[PDB]
Amino acid sequence: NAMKFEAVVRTELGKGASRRLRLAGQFPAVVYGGEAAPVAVALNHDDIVNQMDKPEFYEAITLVIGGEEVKVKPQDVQRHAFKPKVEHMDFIRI
Amino acid sequence: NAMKFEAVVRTELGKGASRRLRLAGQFPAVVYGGEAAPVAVALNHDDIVNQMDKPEFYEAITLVIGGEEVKVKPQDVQRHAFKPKVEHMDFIRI
Amino acid sequence: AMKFEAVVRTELGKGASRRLRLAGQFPAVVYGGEAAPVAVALNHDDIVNQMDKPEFYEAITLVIGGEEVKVKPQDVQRHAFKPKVEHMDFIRI
Amino acid sequence: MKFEAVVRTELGKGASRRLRLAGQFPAVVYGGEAAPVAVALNHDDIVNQMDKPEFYEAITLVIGGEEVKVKPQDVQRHAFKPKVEHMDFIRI
Repeated sequence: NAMKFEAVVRTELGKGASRRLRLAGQFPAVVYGGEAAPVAVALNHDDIVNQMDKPEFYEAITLVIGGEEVKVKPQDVQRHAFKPKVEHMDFIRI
Repeated sequence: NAMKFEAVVRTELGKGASRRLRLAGQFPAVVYGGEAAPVAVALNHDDIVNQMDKPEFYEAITLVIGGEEVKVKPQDVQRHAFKPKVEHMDFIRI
Repeated sequence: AMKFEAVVRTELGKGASRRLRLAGQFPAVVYGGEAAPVAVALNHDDIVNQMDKPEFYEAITLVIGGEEVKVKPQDVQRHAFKPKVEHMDFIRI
Repeated sequence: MKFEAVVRTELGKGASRRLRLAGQFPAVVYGGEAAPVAVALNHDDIVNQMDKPEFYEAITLVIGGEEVKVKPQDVQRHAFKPKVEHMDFIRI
């Protein structure tokens, strides 16, 4: 049950909602497929990321959405799942 | 040579300008210090990252700003722990 | 100005993508928000002619399925031997 | 939302203790075309607004009489205490 992650249904989706999650150690995600409508969730960033080097992570994981367990599979959609290391840097003259 | 990086002087600030650099494999930077005016520059992301493992990088590197070589020193780069980052994922129900 | 008409792609094969690029098009994908990912096709020259304006990287509108979807350019894939945009990612805002 | 930012004139242990005494925490403002500046912000004033999405959209730091539009870039909370140790703000 190590591949079992708690998912929180997102309330805010406007400006700064994603940045808010990041500073709270989270990141936004979308759960879809089937007859049920898509559900926007928030997952623990470092907890999810630490499993993304395991082959079975891309096979099947479990998201606990509001108590109910939901089996999902990550989709290869975005070109680069991992984002740039450096966003800004300061340099001092020596 | 290895610690020699091309620095393009930024002319466009404001909203969207930083994302534009990111989509071109670059990131915004500021060169300050001494008793001269600060200058906004753009650097190649991977070129810098591929040198951030070497101790010399944190001692002294050279930035080519407008054709002239400027000896600078990176500031507070090691402040935050560096980890793989994700800002979005897609999951399908199985 | 920053509003572009998008065509939903139903054929997602490698062949279909090249057939787009062969006629002023290029494949793109839209994801994020509270909706499932959507594969679309955009007019090449129309998009490219606006990628010099910094507000293109601020916020643009894609008309998908008769609906206006506010997105940001998330990724840009360019040709190795040509000045053509091969593929793009757009994230919803 | 506007927050009062005081440009720090002293650094170190004693300087930090005086900030923790005035109900303030150390913060850094960088980005744009200006040098990074170390500032001091009211702890409770900032923390009580970090539950609003507007705080992460755009806030204004009043630095030296100048209104500086910024975004909260990074945050450091205590190891087990419900308070903020340090924050980073990027200029927008």
